[PDB]
Amino acid sequence: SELEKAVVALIDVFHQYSGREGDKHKLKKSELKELINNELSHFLEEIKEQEVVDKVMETLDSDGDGECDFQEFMAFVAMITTACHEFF
Amino acid sequence: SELEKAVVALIDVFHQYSGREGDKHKLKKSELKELINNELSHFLEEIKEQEVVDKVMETLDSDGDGECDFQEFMAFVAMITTACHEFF
Ligand SMILES: [Ca+2]
Ligand SMILES: [Ca+2]
Ligand SMILES: [Ca+2]
Ligand SMILES: [Ca+2]
Repeated sequence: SELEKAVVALIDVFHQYSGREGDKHKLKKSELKELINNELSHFLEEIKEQEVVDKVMETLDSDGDGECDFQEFMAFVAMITTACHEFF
Repeated sequence: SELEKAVVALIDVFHQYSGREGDKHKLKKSELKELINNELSHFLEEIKEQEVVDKVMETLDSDGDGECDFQEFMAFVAMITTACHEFF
């Protein structure tokens, strides 16, 4: 279904970015930045300042290890989806 | 992008089921049941017993109003996505 296909797109997109550097199952700041700029260009403003990257990661990083793991990424998708929902 | 398209599929699918009866922005038990059986047939077992529907709703209904609103639905998608992630 469309729902099942959206679930796999979430996993696919996370894995495309998390495996580029260092830990293959987590997003460090540079991976998280490219995911936003390449895949969220219609919803979010392009990130160019280091301070914005730093702030986004602080916001998402719940277990405070400095990286975004798959749960924290899902919390981010929820925030974006919810915001979109509410706009419309 | 594939990510942006998965975000809109989440909103689209929720709205297809939440607007069938009563409150148009929430899922009551009968809407939640048909969403599962029609759209999650590859990941979840078909729901046939009332007790299973009741249990799923209790689990998802955080604000305890007996219905699944768009936030609680997003918490459900996270649980399914996460489970899929972990299986593989
Ligand atoms: Ca990584
Ligand atoms: Ca973390
Ligand atoms: Ca409804
Ligand atoms: Ca509720």
